[PDB]
Amino acid sequence: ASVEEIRSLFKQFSSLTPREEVGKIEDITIPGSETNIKARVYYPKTQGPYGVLVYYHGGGFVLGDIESYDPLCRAITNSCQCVTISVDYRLAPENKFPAAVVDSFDALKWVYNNSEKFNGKYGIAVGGDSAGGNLAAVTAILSKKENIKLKYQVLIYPAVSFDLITKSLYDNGEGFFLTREHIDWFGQQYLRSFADLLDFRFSPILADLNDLPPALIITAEHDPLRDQGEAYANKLLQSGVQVTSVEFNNVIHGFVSFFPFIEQGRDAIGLIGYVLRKVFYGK
Amino acid sequence: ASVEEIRSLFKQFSSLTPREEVGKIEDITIPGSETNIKARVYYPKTQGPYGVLVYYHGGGFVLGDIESYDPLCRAITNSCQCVTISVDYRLAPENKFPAAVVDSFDALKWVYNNSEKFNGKYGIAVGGDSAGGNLAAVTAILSKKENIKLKYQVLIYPAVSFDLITKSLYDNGEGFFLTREHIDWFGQQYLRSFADLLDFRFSPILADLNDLPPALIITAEHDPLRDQGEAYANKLLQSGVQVTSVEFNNVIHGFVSFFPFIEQGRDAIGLIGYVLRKVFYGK
Repeated sequence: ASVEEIRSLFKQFSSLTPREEVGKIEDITIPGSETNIKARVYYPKTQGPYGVLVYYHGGGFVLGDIESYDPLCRAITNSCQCVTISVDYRLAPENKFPAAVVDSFDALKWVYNNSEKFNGKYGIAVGGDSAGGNLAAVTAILSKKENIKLKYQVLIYPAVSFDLITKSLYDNGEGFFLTREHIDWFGQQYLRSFADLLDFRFSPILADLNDLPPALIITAEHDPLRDQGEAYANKLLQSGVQVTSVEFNNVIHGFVSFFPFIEQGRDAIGLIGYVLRKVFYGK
Repeated sequence: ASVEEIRSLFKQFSSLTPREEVGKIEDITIPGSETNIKARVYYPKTQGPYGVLVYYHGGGFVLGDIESYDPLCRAITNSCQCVTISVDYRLAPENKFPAAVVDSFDALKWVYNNSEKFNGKYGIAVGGDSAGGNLAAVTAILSKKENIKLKYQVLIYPAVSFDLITKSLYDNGEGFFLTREHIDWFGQQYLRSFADLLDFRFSPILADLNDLPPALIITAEHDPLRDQGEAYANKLLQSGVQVTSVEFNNVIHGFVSFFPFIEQGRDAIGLIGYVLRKVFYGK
C-alpha cells in the first residue's frame, strides 16, 4: 500500500468507531509561522469556563490527522470535561522535521494567546499519543523557553528518543503491531539527516526537564517504546517535576486509540479525564 | 513494641489527615454468623439510586480499622460517586484466619441482601487495599459459589498468595516500607497452621477464577507483592474475565493510603473513581 492509501485507511477505519456526542464542534484555521494550521475544537456538554487541552495525533509523523482521530478526541473531551483542540500539523515525508514541531508549537502559543475565544480561563494543557506524545512533550519544553506556563502534559505512549538499546525494544519489536521496521521507516521519512538525532526537538529526553508542568505518562506492557516512556517519567521526576507514571499491562502500543473494543483503552481515557479535571477544576 | 501500641500509632498519625466532606455518614452493625460486625456507610454528595462498594481496609490482618481508614474511604466515595461501606472485620492475632474472611463475606452477603436500605439499584462491588485486597478477592470467589452476582472487584496491591519465589519479592523486600520481616510476622499473627497455605481463602490464586466480576488491579513498582498482583490479573484473564491491570511506577506498597502527600496516590483514587462510575452508571 502507498502512503496515501494508508492515510485514507486511517480515516476509513475510524468510521467504524462510534463518535460520542459532545457540546459543540468548530473547525478553525490557526495562523502559523510557516503555514496555516487546521484545527478542530471540541466543546464538552458542561458549561464554561474551561481548561483547554491542545492535542496532537500519533501516526509516526507520517500518518493520522483530524478525521481519523475524531472518535478519540470526542471521547477525551467528554472524559476531561474540557475544551479539546486537535491540531493538523504538517506531515512527513512532504514536510521534514521540524515542521510538525513548528506547527505544534505555533498552534499552542496561539491557543494560549487566544484562550478567551474558548472561555479558557482555567489554563492550558498539552497531550498526544505516540509521535503525538513526542510533539506534546517537545511543545512543553519550548514553552518553558518562552515563559508560557502550562497546567499539564498528558503523554500517551510517547516516543522520546532514538533507540537501539532498550530491552523493551528488543522484547517487543515484533508481533505487537508497531514493529522495528516501522520505527526505522518512520524515522527515514521524518528526519533530514543523522544530525537531527542530536536535536532535543526530535529526542526530548535530551533536554533539561526542570520546571516543566506536571505530567501523566502512560506506557503499554507489550510496546517497544515502553522503557523510553518510563525513562522520560524518571528524568522528569529527577528534575523535580511531579509525574504519575503508569504502565497498562496486557496491551500493545496504540491501545488507547482502540478504546471501543479494548476496555483498558476506555479506562486510560478515564484516567486522563480525571487528572485534567483535577488540575483545571480542583475536582 | 506491642500490637496495641502499633495499632495506636496508625490511628494517631492518621488523625492529622484532613477529612474530605461527603454527603452523609451512618454507622451500622451487621448480624454476623460469628460476631457483630461494625460498618460505616458513606454516601456521596450526589443522589441515588446508587452503586454500592463493600470496602476492606488493609493492615496485614492485624492493623487497621474504620477510624484510621476514614480519610481514604471519604476520598473513595467522592471519586466513585457511590455508596461506600467500610467493614470492620475481626483482627488478628486475637481472631485468627479465617475470622476476617468470615466477617468479610458475611458483611457482603448482608449488604447484597439489603441493598434497598442504601438504595443500591445499580448493584454491588467489592474492593480493598493490601490484606484488604485479599479479603475482597476471596469474597468475590465465595460469592460465585453462592450465586451472588457482583458488578466489579477493585484490588489495590493485593496479597494473593504465599510467596518464596517472585522476583519482586527479592528485589523489593527491603527498604520499601513493606518488608520480608513484616510479611512473615503478619502471616504468623494471622494463620493457624501450615495447612492454611493450602487454603484458597488465604491464597485466592489457588482458586478456579472462572466467572468472577471484572477487575481493576493496581500494582506498585517498588512493591514485593507486585508480581503476584500481576499474576492474579493474568489468571483472571486466562479464565475469560475482563480486567484492567495497571502498574503505578515510582511508588511503594501502601501508596494509596498516602494520597495527601503522594499525588500518584490521588491519581489512583481517581482511576478507581472512574471504573466504578463506568460499570455502575455508564459514565
